Amino acid sequence: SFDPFASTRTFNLAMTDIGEMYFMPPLMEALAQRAPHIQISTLRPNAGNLKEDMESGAVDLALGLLPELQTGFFQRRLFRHRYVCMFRKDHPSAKSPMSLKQFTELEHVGVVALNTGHGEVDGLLERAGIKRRMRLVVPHFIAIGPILHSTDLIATVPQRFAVRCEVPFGLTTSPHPAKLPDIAINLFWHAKYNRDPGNMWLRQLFVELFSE
Amino acid sequence: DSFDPFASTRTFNLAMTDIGEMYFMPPLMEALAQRAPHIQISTLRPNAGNLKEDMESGAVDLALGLLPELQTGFFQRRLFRHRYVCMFRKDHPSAKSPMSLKQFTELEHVGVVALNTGHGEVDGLLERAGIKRRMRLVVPHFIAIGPILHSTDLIATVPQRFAVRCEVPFGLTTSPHPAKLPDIAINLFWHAKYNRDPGNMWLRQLFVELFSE
Repeated sequence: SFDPFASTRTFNLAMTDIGEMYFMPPLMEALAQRAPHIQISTLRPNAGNLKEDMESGAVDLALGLLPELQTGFFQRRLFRHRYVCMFRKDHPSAKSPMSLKQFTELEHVGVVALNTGHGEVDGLLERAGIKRRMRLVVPHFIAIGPILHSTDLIATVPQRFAVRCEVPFGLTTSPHPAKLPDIAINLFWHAKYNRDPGNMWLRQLFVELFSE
Repeated sequence: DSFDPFASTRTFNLAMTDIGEMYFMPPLMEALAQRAPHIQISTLRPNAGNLKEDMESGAVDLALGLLPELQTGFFQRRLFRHRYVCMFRKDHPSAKSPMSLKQFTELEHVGVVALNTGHGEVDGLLERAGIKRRMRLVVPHFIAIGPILHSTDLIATVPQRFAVRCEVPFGLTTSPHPAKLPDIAINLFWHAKYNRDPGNMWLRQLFVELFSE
């Protein structure tokens, strides 16, 4: 059985940096009263062999868009968030909602976001004929907040990311002028642990906390 | 090979960590908008590929961080040293400053693995001092540390330059570290084959000017 309160067990959760920045604060909040003695540890999906690890029990849950997890895996879609345009509050030019015209007038900071749901936007936009001035290109999102705060660069980020960054770095978000598809976040677990007490508990909590 | 900042459309490739990226880029991009408007910057992880072979070939112009691996054939410039500190939210009910070594072991922690970096040697340093922290949460990198501390009572061991980028934005505060940890020497790197490369020298000196304490 599983006693969430008395549990000393450790859960290993695979997620991206966007998902980690979004899920972790609220989860650690909820676990404070529900499961004060358990331990959480996170990894990047790409960090190794997600497939083979979730199956052996090394990874308990995976989060994000993971087309590679098909056979042997259940998935419970949590929500969708769309792409927004982020720039600093007191930007001299930027307006909201930003027009597609100004979007290409301004300079950008682009996240490669290689091998995630967000690495797709770069080609989606260059195929749409939308040419940008990437003054800067970084692999991940850790510095997007600070960079937008000190410059006149604009960025295309997941709306969940802006949720965590708007107030802290004094930024404004705009509905994305481009026709960008929604990015779906799913809850993944292996069939082997479909009826494992612990796994059902944690994944039910994720649903309770983050399901739209 | 001539380099003219005002009209150059060149692309420099910079290797740095998540912390370095967060610390260096904002001031850098702010400076370039006024000095090198048309050049492009691209960052990568030092651990993502063959940094040595990349810097020799010229696919990577500069490297920032610890990088004890780069020795012969690499020029090196010190920028600054900074220490580890305890970071907790400003309205934390227990945490004080300076935090005692006793309280440090009674509060619940959020640890960063920081694998294959200097910041990943911390956990072992504390263990060997007999300090067994309550590791309630462990994450691979630093990105979420700010938000996590903002909404919890967890405390974190973090590089001072990182805490600086987080204190005001996330309503946090720091304490000098109760434990004996060394400080962190952040250096600038460039291969020998580009000591006389004007474009490389130029950007190189901008780092010295902007970042050397």
